[PDB]
Amino acid sequence: RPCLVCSDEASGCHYGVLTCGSCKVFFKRAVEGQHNYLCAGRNDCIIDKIRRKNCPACRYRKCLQAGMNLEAR
Amino acid sequence: MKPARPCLVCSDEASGCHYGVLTCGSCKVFFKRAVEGQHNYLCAGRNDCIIDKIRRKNCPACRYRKCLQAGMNLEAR
DNA sequence: TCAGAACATGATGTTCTCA
DNA sequence: CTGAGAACATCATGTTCTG
Ligand SMILES: [Zn+2]
Ligand SMILES: [Zn+2]
Ligand SMILES: [Zn+2]
Ligand SMILES: [Zn+2]
Repeated sequence: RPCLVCSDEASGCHYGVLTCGSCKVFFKRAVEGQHNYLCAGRNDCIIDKIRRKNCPACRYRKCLQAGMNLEAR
Repeated sequence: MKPARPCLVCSDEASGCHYGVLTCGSCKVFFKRAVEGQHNYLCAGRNDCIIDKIRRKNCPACRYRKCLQAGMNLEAR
């Protein structure tokens, strides 16, 4: 489906998996970024176009479960 | 030290009744901010999200419910 | 075809008015 | 010594523009 991460309209395979424009950046900034993403549920959040801004911990955990690589070095 | 009573909404050390109940400076502006502008938030979970000082940004759909449950209101005239 | 500058914003806290 | 509302100054995600 479009964005095997947020179900929004994907722009094309990004970092290895089909994603929207947003998802691209999120996963770039998440990875190269000092963070402490903490979920406020049970690590099972729904993630769509709208519901995505909500939980970063799960969304990133999604930009990890479904391939999405930065690739070594 | 520095524990001046937890926000009835989130948990952060609040500061004086705001819009009806003990809330932080954060929650104060949120509840004023959540009512005026168009919002219609969407909870990304099972409508029971923790709203402590950290995760309070995560789900404003629940924090609002928390405000509406702590009886927050603009009072009126 | 896809990267990431880069320009959009958006959302949020913490002051600092004031009465 | 209140308890509100600017308006700051801060982040966080989204869009277009660039190779
Ligand atoms: Zn996406
Ligand atoms: Zn989550
Ligand atoms: Zn609070
Ligand atoms: Zn929620």
